[PDB]
Amino acid sequence: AQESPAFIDPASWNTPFNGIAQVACHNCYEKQYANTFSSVLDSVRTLELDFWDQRDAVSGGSPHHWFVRHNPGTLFQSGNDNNCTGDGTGKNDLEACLNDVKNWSDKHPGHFPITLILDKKQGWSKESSGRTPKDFDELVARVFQGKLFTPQDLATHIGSGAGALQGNLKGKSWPTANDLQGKVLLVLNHSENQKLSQYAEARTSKAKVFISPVTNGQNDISGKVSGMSSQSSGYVAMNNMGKGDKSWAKQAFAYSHIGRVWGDDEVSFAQHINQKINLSAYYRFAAQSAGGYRIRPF
Ligand SMILES: [Ca+2]
Repeated sequence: AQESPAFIDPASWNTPFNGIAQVACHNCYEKQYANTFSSVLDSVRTLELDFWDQRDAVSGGSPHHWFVRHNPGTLFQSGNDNNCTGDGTGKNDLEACLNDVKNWSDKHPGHFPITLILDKKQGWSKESSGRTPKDFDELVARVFQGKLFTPQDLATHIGSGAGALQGNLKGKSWPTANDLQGKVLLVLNHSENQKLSQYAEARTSKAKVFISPVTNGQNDISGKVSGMSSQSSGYVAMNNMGKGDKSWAKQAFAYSHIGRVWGDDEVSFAQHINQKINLSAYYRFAAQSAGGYRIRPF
């Protein structure tokens, strides 16, 4: 039984995922934007977590653990400042926030696929510190288990190697929202494409997470991506654009890469749909809609 909340246009279900436009949150883990992280799923199906290795900028990390907060430092002695389960006791870490999504998914069989933007704020560790790309994949896999849909799954769907998604996606359809019912898609962002390139080089076709580089030219979609190796560029199936770079969403769309645009809150959802944006990130997500919908086909 496919879910039927009013904000989903039912035409979405038989549309390839790359042909669907969504209202997404921007930084909805912050208390100012929602009372609980779980509540965000009352309004949208694309969420975001900002995650840190250390308790402040320089200290306090532990293996196989990351903190969730906006700023390099917080007055909360826990190193967490967010609306996930544990908010009020300091136990509201990345794993807790991921578990909020997992638990919501278990309670809503047949849900529209959930996309989580994981906005990484520090560099990767080496093996001894327990926060490598492999450790990150192990965490997300432990939490979500078989809920995940990964780059290799997409590559199989389109008949490509995962390291040739970049160009082989052009002209192809992702699975439909119906095909993806009950699934979770994880996306890695960082201000520096080098950290995405480090992730992809480490994980290759085993990656649990889609990389989505900062995009401000054609080459960041289909060429040697700024800040990345050739190898890492080939795994790109998603692209991340700030407001000033949103014209590139039309080329993400052309390449069947999932484009996200953030920072463009004064522009309507309907306008963003005309601009071929898959994921339009809004701080005030519940206030956005087009003809009553927050998810609809282009
Ligand atoms: Ca963010």
